[PDB]
Amino acid sequence: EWTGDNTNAYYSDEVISELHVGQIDTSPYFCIKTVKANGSGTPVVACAVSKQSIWAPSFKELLDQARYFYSTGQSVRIHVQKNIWTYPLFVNTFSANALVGLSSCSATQCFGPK
Amino acid sequence: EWTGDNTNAYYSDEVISELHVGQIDTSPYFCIKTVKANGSGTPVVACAVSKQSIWAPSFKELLDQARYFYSTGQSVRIHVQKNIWTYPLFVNTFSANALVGLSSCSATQCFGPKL
Amino acid sequence: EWTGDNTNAYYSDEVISELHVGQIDTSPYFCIKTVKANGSGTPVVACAVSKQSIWAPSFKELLDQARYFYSTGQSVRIHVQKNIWTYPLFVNTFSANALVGLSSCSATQCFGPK
Amino acid sequence: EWTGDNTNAYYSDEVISELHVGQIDTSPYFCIKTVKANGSGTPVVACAVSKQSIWAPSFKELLDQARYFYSTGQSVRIHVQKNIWTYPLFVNTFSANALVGLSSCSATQCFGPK
Amino acid sequence: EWTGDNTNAYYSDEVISELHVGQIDTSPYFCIKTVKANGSGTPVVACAVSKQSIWAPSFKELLDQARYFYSTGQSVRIHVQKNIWTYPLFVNTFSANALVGLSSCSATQCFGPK
Ligand SMILES: CC(=O)N[C@H]1[C@H]([C@H](O)[C@H](O)CO)O[C@@](O[C@H](CO)[C@@H](O)[C@@H]2O[C@@](O[C@@H]3[C@@H](O)[C@H](O)O[C@H](CO)[C@@H]3O)(C(=O)O)C[C@H](O)[C@H]2NC(C)=O)(C(=O)O)C[C@@H]1O
Ligand SMILES: CC(=O)N[C@H]1[C@H]([C@H](O)[C@H](O)CO)O[C@@](O[C@H](CO)[C@@H](O)[C@@H]2O[C@@](O[C@@H]3[C@@H](O)[C@H](O)O[C@H](CO)[C@@H]3O)(C(=O)O)C[C@H](O)[C@H]2NC(C)=O)(C(=O)O)C[C@@H]1O
Repeated sequence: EWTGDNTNAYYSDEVISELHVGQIDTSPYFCIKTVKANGSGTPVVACAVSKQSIWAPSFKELLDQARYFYSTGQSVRIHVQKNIWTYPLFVNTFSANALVGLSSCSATQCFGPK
Repeated sequence: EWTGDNTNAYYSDEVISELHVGQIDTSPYFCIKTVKANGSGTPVVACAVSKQSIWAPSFKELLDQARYFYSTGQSVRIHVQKNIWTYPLFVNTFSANALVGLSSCSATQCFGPKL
Repeated sequence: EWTGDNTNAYYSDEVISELHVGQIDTSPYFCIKTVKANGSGTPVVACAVSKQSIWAPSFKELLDQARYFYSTGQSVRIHVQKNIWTYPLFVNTFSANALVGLSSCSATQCFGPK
Repeated sequence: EWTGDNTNAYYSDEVISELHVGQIDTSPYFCIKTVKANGSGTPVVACAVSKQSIWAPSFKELLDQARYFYSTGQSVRIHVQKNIWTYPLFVNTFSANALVGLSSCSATQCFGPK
Repeated sequence: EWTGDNTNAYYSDEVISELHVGQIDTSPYFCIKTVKANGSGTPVVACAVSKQSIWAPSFKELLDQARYFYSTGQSVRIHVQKNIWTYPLFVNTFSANALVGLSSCSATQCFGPK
């Protein structure tokens, strides 16, 4: 598996606009909401769950990176795998998107798979 | 269990106004106090205690997050489960509320579960 | 045991003014010095030692929190247990106080046991 | 093995211009892009991958240090070992360079093996 | 053993001017260079190696503290134990000094053993 798999979706020139931390089924988790830096379009919501999905090993690193980018408000590319979370109220509140990557973005390109 | 279970209480548009760190019964713990950003209502107090309650696994992540939201002073939704801490002096000083989640807020919403 | 036990001692309206990190007997440790925000009184010194005393489990969290308040320079209440550390040169250099808690203080009250 | 082995390569007076965090084959990883402080030259890309390659033990420290240097934008020397990552799409997106060290380049020169 | 043993050396009113992070023999390490706040005398170079020396258990705490002091630029007392590291290229690049402690300094005295 890889962040950059073409079966994963990504969204460039985004800003992390919201951050949530909580717990589900004995596992800490977090979610982020991202929006286009220019405000156009629909927000992306994605979550990471410490002990769930093939992406569990990256939980700490993505949490830290989300916090960092959230603190700077800089443009990023967000990478997700769709249809991963399955608890219905959790998906309703957030989404089924698993967060699988974050890339810094310049004016012209983003530093990550495309 | 889940932060967003409807058996948990939550309070929107709060600012973390105080922070305490200590130890009880072999466990490091932290407590926070929050007040409505607009001045209304009653302060909320909640604590997380390492290795204690069903919420133990999120202690570290919640501590870090509390420290962050505290440092920025931004508006948040605080999620608690009531009547969890039972040590009477501790409860009297702080509360029985376990801290089970923290959500950033916008002008119209907070990014987390609600009823 | 609890930070708020009345057999512990606390001091309000203080600022963490100094910070030291080292090692003793295979254990990392840190110490802090606090002084009254208003310049009155006598400094408080306390240490925490990674694998020593009943307070060992809180070492990391106390260190992080000491660092936090030290960086903000805000008014705090420091909670100690007296006469814990016993290595004479160590005590001479710092004190026998074990650091057992830290509370933020507003102008008229502190958020912690009293 | 050592960061300073002459079989490794390094580049001085660089600035970390981009940062990416992801996961590949069960491992969180990060990549950085660096460019000359004065704008010349060709970018340098390097990655560190958790629990992969002989440089795995330093993953956390290198991640933290990359973040630090990325946040300040200060001049640095980046140390790599070439031809370590083999996953082809990953290499095409980033590079095969393992990140093996980071040095500040402040006053006299770069503070690290040369 | 202790940071404050009289068989250790220390240097007061030093500013951390350089920072390096890398790996040697499967072990992360960092090194710092410090100079007198008034720019007199000779720089001090000291390293900490995870998994090596008796000071190994304090590695993370020292790295963290070095980073902090390095970012503030404040004057500190550096505690070292001499003649510890043995790999000649390493010693030649850096020094044989093991970092054993870091103390904040007021205008008149440092908060550490002397
Ligand atoms: C180990 C111990 O004895 N801890 C005490 C601690 C200690 O006496 C001093 O902090 C050491 O300097 O004091 C604690 O209570 C203080 C007393 O100073 C607070 O009530 C604090 O008091 C202030 O006004 C005081 C008077 O109350 C006192 O009688 O006289 C002094 C002058 O010598 C002051 O005028 C003060 O110190 O400014 C008012 C201030 O608002 C009070 N702080 C708070 C948070 O309410 C303490 O440090 O909390 C009690 C502790 O058990
Ligand atoms: C993998 C590899 O080749 N690593 C080299 C590295 C590399 O060639 C370049 O960094 C790629 O851009 O270069 C290293 O050595 C550099 C040379 O650039 C230092 O000597 C650096 O050189 C400066 O002046 C140089 C000349 O010395 C050189 O011959 O030609 C260039 C022309 O562009 C410059 O005029 C410079 O680049 O500014 C002087 C500067 O002070 C030097 N920096 C330091 C820290 O000494 C390197 O990047 O360290 C060597 C490495 O092995």
